[PDB]
Amino acid sequence: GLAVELKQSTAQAHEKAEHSTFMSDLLKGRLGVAEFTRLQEQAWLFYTALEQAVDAVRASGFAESLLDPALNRAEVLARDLDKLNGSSEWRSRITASPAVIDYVNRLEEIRDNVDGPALVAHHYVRYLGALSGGQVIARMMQRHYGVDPEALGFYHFEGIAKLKVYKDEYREKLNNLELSDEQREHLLKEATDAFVFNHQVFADLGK
Ligand code: HEM
Repeated sequence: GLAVELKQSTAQAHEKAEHSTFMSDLLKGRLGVAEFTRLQEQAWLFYTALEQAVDAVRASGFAESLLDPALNRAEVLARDLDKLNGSSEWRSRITASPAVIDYVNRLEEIRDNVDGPALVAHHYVRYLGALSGGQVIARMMQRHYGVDPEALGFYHFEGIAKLKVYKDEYREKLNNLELSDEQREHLLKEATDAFVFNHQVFADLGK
C-alpha cells in the first residue's frame, strides 16, 4: 500500500538525512541556538511556499482530508522566530539559500499546476516527518542549548491530542487515495525529490 511504499522508497534517504553534518552536529550539541535559528528561518521560507501549494490543492478537492490545516507550520514558525531572534527584524534580513530557492521553485510549480499527487508527496515528507521525529529534535534543542519550549512551537502540533492515532490515520488516508499508475509513480518520484531538496538545504546550512 502507498504508505508503506513511500516509507520503503525513501528509507535510504531518511538515513542519509539523519547523518548530514549540519543535523548531526546540531542534534549532538556541537552547534548552538544561532544555527537552530538559521534552520528555522529557511524552514519558514519553504513551509510558507509548501502551504500555498497545500491551499491550492485542497481547494481543488484532491486529498482534502489529508490536507488538515491544523498541520500548517508557517505562522507558528514565525512566532518561534520572533522569540529566537528577539524581534521581527528577521523577515527583512533572511534570504533563501540556493537549496531553498530550488525547493521553493518546485513547490510554486506544484501550486500553480495544482499538482495533487506531487503536493501529497511533499506533504508526507514534511508533515509526517515533523509529526514522527519532531519530538526528538525539540527535546535536544531544550537539552543541549536551553531553548525555551515556547520557541519550539513548530514541533508541537497544537490542536492534536492523540498523536499516534493521528499518524496511523494519516497513513490510512494515503492508502485510500485514488491514484492511477502514472499519478502513483509521479508521487513516489516527487517524494524522493523532496528528500533531495531537504538534503541540499542541510548542506547549504553546513557551508
Ligand atoms: C531531511 C530531514 C528529515 C525528513 C525530511 C524526515 C522525514 C521523515 C518522514 C517522512 C518520516 C515518516 C516515515 C514514514 O513513517 O513513512 C520520518 C520518520 C522518522 N524520523 Fe525523520 N526526517 C528527517 C530527519 C530526521 C532526523 C534528523 C531524525 C533524528 C534521528 C529523524 C527521526 C525520525 C524517526 C525516529 C522516525 C520514525 C520512523 C517512522 O515513523 O516511520 N528524522 N521522518
